[PDB]
Amino acid sequence: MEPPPKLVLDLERLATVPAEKAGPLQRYAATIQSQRGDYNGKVLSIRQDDLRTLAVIYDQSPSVLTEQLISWGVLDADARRAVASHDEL
Repeated sequence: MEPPPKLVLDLERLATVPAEKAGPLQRYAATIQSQRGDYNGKVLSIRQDDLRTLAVIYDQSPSVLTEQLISWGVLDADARRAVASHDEL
């Protein structure tokens, strides 16, 4: 039983990302944090399955959505090994 990585999104990195795509997420994160209490500030950690929620919000395919966060540097590509349940088939 190995601990699967959580998706840690850097909120400050996200603040440096243009509002076109960052805005909705900056709002999402702020709302989650404020209602939880917040002791994260810089980094928000969500679930792999919880990431699919964001795909709906921006109306993006999960695959492309995952690559977005990685591309912006808000998430690491190291997380991809958790998204993939099994390599190949």
